[PDB]
Amino acid sequence: ALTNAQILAVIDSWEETVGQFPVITHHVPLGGGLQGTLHCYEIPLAAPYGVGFAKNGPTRWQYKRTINQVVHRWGSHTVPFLLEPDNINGKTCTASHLCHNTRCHNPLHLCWESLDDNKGRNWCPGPNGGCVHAVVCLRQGPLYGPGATVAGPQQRGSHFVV
Amino acid sequence: ALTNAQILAVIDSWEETVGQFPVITHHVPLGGGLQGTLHCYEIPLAAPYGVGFAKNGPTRWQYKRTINQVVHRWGSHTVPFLLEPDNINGKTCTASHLCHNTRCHNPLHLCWESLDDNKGRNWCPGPNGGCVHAVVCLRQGPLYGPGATVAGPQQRGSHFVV
DNA sequence: TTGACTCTCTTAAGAGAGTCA
DNA sequence: TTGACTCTCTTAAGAGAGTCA
Ligand SMILES: [Mg+2]
Ligand SMILES: [Mg+2]
Ligand SMILES: [Zn+2]
Ligand SMILES: [Zn+2]
Ligand SMILES: [Zn+2]
Ligand SMILES: [Zn+2]
Repeated sequence: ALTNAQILAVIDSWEETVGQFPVITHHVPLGGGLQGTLHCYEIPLAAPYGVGFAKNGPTRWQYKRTINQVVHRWGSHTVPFLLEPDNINGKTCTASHLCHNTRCHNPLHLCWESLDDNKGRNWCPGPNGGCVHAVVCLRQGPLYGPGATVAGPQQRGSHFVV
Repeated sequence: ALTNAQILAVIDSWEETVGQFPVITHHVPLGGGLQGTLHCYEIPLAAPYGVGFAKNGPTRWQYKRTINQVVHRWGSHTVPFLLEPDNINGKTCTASHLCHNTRCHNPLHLCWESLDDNKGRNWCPGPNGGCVHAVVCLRQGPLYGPGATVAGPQQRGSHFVV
């Protein structure tokens, strides 16, 4: 809600509830042929999810609290960042999973960045493979690799140069 | 159905027409602090665009030919790949700009790959910076770099471990 | 047959808000 | 007040199809 105290109270209540989610150990590529372990705090697959939580999409949830007798609601991963600017260079800030695990609500696996920065982590070589993200990746992106391109650049005649 | 010969004729007329688009010289990062040059064949900003071409969106065009009284139409960047498979690993193939210049129709700047592979090139370090794409990038992706993350992983209490 | 417009759709990383009990 | 559902939206890489003369 409006006051800093009320916002801290929201974050604290969210942390307490999420802190009781099941802790799931995930072994992940780090890049450079190395592997690490992440501890994700995973929201349940079906109701009940936890106090204040409700599912608005297949992998979308919202956190809800009643403050000043009114309902205040946020995207479930946005709550750690309620005291942060909501935009950067005119682009909306988004909650961004460093563990690439949407059910995870561990705030140590979340950052707050443009949707472009968010997406780009999917292809990052990872913290041991050359990640240059200023807020460092926790793992190699799930889509990192050579790709599966069907056809490369080509011409039939002689009209073009690279 | 169009025969192989008719499809080749479509590709050839498309190449003829695109080859008359203005050729614009761009200096681009290759990764590793090196600079290179790309020569883009850029569709005009406004009508007329060239024989067979029409704009269906701000940065979307289509190519149209009428063959034996039947109107055929294709996405304007898909024509080089009409003799290729249209899907791979269960995913639709998409025209993918290696030059990241949507107006460019240079087929030496295009490849044919999944939308995920396509998107991921935006963050690639480039052919001189560590590109691992099997069909190699022509330049460092425009979004490569440290990013502009507003807030990193953080907790107010002690409920979580990474 | 052709040009120049019009409209909506897909994907996978993210969102806001309403209807009931 | 709290829970459990419903709906559509945003973005930036890509698409398909209709109307009229
Ligand atoms: Mg993400
Ligand atoms: Mg692209
Ligand atoms: Zn996690
Ligand atoms: Zn990274
Ligand atoms: Zn180009
Ligand atoms: Zn690459």
